[PDB]
Amino acid sequence: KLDSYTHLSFYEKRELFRKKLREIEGPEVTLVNEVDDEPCPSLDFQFISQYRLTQGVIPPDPNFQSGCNCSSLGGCDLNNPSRCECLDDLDEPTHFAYDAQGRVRADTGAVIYECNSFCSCSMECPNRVVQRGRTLPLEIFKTKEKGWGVRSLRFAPAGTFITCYLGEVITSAEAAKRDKNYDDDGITYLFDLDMFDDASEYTVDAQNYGDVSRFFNHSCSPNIAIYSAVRNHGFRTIYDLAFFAIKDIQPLEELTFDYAGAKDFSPVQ
Ligand code: NI
Ligand SMILES: [Zn+2]
Ligand SMILES: [Zn+2]
Ligand SMILES: [Zn+2]
Repeated sequence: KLDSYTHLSFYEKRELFRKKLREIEGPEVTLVNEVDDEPCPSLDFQFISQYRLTQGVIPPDPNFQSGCNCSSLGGCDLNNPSRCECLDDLDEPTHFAYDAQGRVRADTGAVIYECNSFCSCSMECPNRVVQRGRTLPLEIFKTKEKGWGVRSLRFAPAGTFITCYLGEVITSAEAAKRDKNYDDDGITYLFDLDMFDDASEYTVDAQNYGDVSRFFNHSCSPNIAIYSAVRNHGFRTIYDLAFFAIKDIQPLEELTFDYAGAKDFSPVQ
């Protein structure tokens, strides 16, 4: 029932969005809508691959960073939990967060300690998973009752890294400033970085800048979860919000999460 002008307008809008997706560095990200005629999600945002820092936010200074030098040939060898200085932040059931497959071991907690730029291993170092980024091709799609969601295009074994939640790092102050501007917003892309001290009170906002993950929906029985990955072991005022599959993800299955912090990880209770 759309007239020629509208039909063409929707067509061009959906193509601009797919162009925006083709420009993302990494596996393919597609756009589909089998539910209605909505061209695509709003185009008023920019995809980024790094946190965008704002006014007032004092980022963790990289200068005071510890760099493990236990890089023999390959990475850092996952059999030497007692050799890395990236792991010195805790010694109990010692071990690297990942196995050989690059998946996140089930004995790994809510905190992952990856190697820094101050370490001596190559980018293929098994403890540089998150840093290597997305490997799974994804698809943004129109759900029937919820807005747009994201589903995997390939099967993803439990423990597989998916992507990080990127955005603008704002202070909990301005966060509230924006909270006073959120009008009839069906979704408020806010993510608090309070895994540790609550003094920093920093929050990630993906409203104008973000990654594909800004499209992920919430759910009660999620298949992905946030893993606080850190490189600057000394200053966790800002760290990476990493999504890892918690269970096997079938191809075309929608990806959903529900942040619970370290209050769903370490406890069987
Ligand atoms: Ni089409
Ligand atoms: Zn190491
Ligand atoms: Zn290291
Ligand atoms: Zn390393």
